[PDB]
Amino acid sequence: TKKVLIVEDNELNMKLFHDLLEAQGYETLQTREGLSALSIARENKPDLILMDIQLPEISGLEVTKWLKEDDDLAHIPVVAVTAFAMKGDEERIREGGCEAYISKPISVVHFLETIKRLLERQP
Repeated sequence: TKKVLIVEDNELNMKLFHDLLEAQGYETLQTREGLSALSIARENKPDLILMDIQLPEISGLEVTKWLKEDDDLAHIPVVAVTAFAMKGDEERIREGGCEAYISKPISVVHFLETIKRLLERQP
């Protein structure tokens, strides 16, 4: 089954993301920290990574940079979850290597539409 790795420190947000993805038939891999996310990405090879940019210990953008600088993980689409989504933030996130972004408060339909598009489109 296709798997989504969720990197989120907030319990409530992690639960919302898990429930929404599970409902679409996807399996999930979960972690609260950036470094751990890299470990899971290499070992479990997720099909998509949902990364909260505002983690307590590190910027999600720095974790994304590590992901894109590793040719074993670079192909995995990264969807950013952020509290700041002004035009300027949108551009910084794109430059950072994120394939898409979800702003807070989360629009569930946009979230699902985005993840389904990236997970199911044929290469």
